[PDB]
Amino acid sequence: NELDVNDIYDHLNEKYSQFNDVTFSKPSTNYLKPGWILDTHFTFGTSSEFYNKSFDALSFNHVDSEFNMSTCNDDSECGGVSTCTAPAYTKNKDGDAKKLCTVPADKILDAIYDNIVSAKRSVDIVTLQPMDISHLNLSFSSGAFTATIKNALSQLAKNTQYSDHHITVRLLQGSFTPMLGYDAESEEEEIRQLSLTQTNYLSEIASVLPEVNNLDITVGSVRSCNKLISNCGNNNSQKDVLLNVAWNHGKIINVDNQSVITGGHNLWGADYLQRNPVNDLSINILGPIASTATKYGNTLWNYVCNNTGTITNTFVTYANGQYTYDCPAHISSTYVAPTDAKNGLAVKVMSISKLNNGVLDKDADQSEVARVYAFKNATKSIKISQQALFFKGAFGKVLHPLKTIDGTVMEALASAIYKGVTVDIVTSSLDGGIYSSGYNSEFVYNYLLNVLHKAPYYLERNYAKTFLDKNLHINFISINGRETNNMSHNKLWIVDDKVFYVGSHNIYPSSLQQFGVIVDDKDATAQLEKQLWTPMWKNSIHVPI
Amino acid sequence: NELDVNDIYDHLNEKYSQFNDVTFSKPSTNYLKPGWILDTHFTFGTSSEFYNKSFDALSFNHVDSEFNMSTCNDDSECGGVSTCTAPAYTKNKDGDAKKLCTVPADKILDAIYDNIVSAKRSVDIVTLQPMDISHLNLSFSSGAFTATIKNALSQLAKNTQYSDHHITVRLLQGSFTPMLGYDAESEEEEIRQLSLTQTNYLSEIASVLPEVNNLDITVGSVRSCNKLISNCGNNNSQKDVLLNVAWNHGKIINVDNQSVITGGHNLWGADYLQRNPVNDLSINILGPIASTATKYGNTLWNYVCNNTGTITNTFVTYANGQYTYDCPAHISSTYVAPTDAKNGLAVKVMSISKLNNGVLDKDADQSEVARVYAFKNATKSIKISQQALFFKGAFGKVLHPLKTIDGTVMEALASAIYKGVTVDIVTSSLDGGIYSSGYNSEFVYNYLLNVLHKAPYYLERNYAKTFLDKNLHINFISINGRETNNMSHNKLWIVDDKVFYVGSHNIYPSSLQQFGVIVDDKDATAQLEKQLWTPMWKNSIHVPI
Amino acid sequence: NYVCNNTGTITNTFVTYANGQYTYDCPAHISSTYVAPTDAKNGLAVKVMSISKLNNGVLDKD
Ligand code: NA
Ligand code: NA
Ligand code: NA
Ligand code: NA
Ligand code: NA
Ligand code: NA
Ligand code: NA
Ligand code: NA
Ligand code: NA
Repeated sequence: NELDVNDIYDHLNEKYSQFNDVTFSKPSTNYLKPGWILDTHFTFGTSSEFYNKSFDALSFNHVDSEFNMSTCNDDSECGGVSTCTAPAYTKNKDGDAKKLCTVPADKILDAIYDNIVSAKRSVDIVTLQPMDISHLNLSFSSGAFTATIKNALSQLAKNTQYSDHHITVRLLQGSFTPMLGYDAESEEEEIRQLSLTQTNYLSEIASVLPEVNNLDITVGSVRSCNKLISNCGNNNSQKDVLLNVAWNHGKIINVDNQSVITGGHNLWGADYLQRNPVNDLSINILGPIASTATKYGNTLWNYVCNNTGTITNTFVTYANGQYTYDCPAHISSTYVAPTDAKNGLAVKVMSISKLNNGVLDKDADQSEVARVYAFKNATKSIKISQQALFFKGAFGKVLHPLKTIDGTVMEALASAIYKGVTVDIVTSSLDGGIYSSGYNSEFVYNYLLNVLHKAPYYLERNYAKTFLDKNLHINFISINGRETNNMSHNKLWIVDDKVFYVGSHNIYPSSLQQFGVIVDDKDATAQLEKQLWTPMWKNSIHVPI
Repeated sequence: NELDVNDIYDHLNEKYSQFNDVTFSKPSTNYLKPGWILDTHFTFGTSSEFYNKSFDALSFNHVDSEFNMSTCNDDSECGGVSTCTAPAYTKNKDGDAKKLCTVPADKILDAIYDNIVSAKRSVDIVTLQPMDISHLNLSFSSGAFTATIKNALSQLAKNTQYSDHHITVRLLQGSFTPMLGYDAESEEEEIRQLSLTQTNYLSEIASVLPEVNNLDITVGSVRSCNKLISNCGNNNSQKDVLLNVAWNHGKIINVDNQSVITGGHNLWGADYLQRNPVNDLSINILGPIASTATKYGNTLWNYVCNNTGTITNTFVTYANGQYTYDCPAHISSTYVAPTDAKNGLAVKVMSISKLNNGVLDKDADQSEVARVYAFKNATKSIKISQQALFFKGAFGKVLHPLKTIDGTVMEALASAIYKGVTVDIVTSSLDGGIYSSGYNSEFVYNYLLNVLHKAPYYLERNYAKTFLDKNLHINFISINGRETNNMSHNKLWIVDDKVFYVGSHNIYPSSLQQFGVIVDDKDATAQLEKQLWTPMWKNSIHVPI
Repeated sequence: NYVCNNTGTITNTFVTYANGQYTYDCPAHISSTYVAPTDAKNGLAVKVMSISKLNNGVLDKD
């Protein structure tokens, strides 16, 4: 007994059989090729000053405006940790690549471009709208991601120009509601603004495609709850104004119902691929798991195309030279193995999702249950990397990870610690600005103390401290064990160096929809720990208090 | 040459004459006796370890449950900075005081007790409902404040037992809405909960009064807006869900329309008078300025008693052995000088208030305007001590100090910095938990940088930095220049070492009603700087940019 | 003006394209002050007035 994903699946099926193949899936065999780990961050062990020199232009060069990297003739003109490179994703519609000073984090761009240009049937993108800090209401992507996507689609149009059939391209973003600059009473104006920015995004794509092409491209926005004054559709015990809105938070790039990129990354260039990068993780996986991703998309897209009534969302499509309202509610989820699909490491994988709070029935939150069960059944260790574990409610109330039929994450971690299981946690830093941890390490320690004081344990405070001091270690991310304002956006956990989650579902609470996958494989986990967990942990900071 | 409060009054009267004697008042002569500065905080220049020893009890003593201090036989049994003392505010209804290890912060208790037991007509208490951290739903006061109030009222009842007339005692709290444990759709249940806690508080007071006495005691709660989805009644340019609720935030203890305690202190014992105190300031003043506070009280109580329209507030009275709904809507505001009123330092003072967002007309926010004018017309220096200068909106949007007809606080400070005025700022620490500054120093620096980039300055970024580097110094509060998690709740500013504000109005934005006073006097300002500003500044921590 | 300060209600809708971008900049006002073009006085000079009906939901019912 060292936790198996089949146990998670069986538990969900016993308790939530009506959501089988809606918010979770039977484990399936999938394949991880070299580079499947899309971990982006500053280079652990160096300094921010040095890493950030990777974006300084030298020797009669400039900073390219599309990709926000220095131009380039050879490695000697590139500073920091960067090198001169001519990536395919810089190839514009006329076929010309650029020489840029690239860094390891750009691997994510490489992964996206390569996957999209290979499409023969469908490109399915789900994400979170870029935050409106000040700028102009951007959609779907920002910075280098945008150019990358455009360039990919351009290439795709050429690769498919003789295709028997058209390629369906779906871009869908969850949108904050009420939107920046509008009270919740102004739904109509909100829709108009969303429509405008989506139209501009689509028109920009269109202007880099051949006049005649086989790409049917749709852009859409999805929000499922704007009530604020009442429940969105969940079984929470906690109540807060900030839990009474909801929209998609899942992050998927799904090509041909075969290749999936999923994890914590939004497609926000400045946050990941420029100075002072935020630490984040996605993965690139091939196999039947893509079916689940597609179902997830289809759920959302079905909701966008047909919901009537309550909230009203918006979308538009460009195909055969025309803007239309042909809504792509459904891409087929039936898996067809591509040739040489079994290349790479075979691993067992299931999906888990959160699709309640206004899309599906209020019981449809199987992600929380899955992770609580995982932690409750850890036998050796739980490694967690997150942005935050708690979330500040509207009037300062601390909101904790949500209640499930099996309890909360914090109750499960308390159980683990009481049993002697090691719990290592990495949060973002407190001085993380937009990506703050929200609460310091002492707060989490004391919260778990209080859990052990109540409940079935009834432990006296100092005796409980013994368990915590032995088995709980809370650190926050740092590039080098010195800097105290670095940032992380991870949604990662690993049980027994064997089973791990990658997806969008923070441990801190919200009502947003989520998608993620659970991998069960010792070899894959060992790779992930060698590449990300161990360097990050080694360089993290611990506040003793 | 320097700033004169009369110029502030003249500006408000020219632009908002219809709110004269409503939200502001003509400067009047008032009196500050020794002890007028009720600044409570740990002992600057020491350490939290040392200060917190003030609440250690020896084995043969204990920690009194009413006042959360150690019992006591002589000074040698008291640790830290405490001494053995038998304050009058420990005197219970039977006339028995306790020996406790008291600290300098307890001065605020002394001021409340002493002021209340001297009443001959009225006791008028306005405050903010205790935060609900634990689903306890306390009212009006917590910790040693509760006992103090009770004991004061007990003593008051004896001091007035042969009075020709009854004494009006009003206790009014602004209540968070929606309340903890309730979505906003549940107004009725919320009112019931408020009524329950107010009834228990009043019954507790009654149980320590004589069976027959001349006190008419009313407890009440006030909220002026619970919409969430639309404007509460202001002229803001910013829009945010968290600005669309409102309740009283003003803090007043007004005895006989003569003696006023006002400032930033909520009546929350554990936050000020125990270990790890929050730094805060109130003042004890006597004179016609009390009129203005009484008026402020009246405006709220009227609103509660004559339930205008939609929102329903709640209150209850205990008098002549009976609970009733006799609503004390009006205490007379005409000032009558007590005998020996001219004792102490004579100073010019005016009131300023914020009574919009559902109580009075939406234009009735003269506090913001007055402070903007003061900063814009500073000639030498501006000293600011705040908890925070910015506030995080519902979905992460930064909310800045609100717009007035004369612009914002940030625009005024940018103007002062551009002209060469010195601007010293102390905030709470970032790691201050519930009393966090919310944003780091660099964020403030950069916000003001962007203000200087815009019209009318149009300063290039690097050159604008030189203005900030020369004239702006932002620190955060620390007991000793070493600890980084200390906390401040100040709402203080001082212009030209002459004019200073004491009251409830944070610089960071909200829609809550506020009351405060502006004192114009070099002698008083110098006493305040010696006692509070200079020690705090010398021990504050500067994070270089 | 009516379209710009009552957009959304009924069936009133608009969009602008400018500088390669779609926006909701609403051209509620072109200047009505007349400037004679050069050689404007070419042709037959005639006396003309305008008359309009801006009733029925746009301006006052009169
Ligand atoms: Na990154
Ligand atoms: Na990073
Ligand atoms: Na570069
Ligand atoms: Na999609
Ligand atoms: Na993909
Ligand atoms: Na949660
Ligand atoms: Na106390
Ligand atoms: Na005390
Ligand atoms: Na302060």
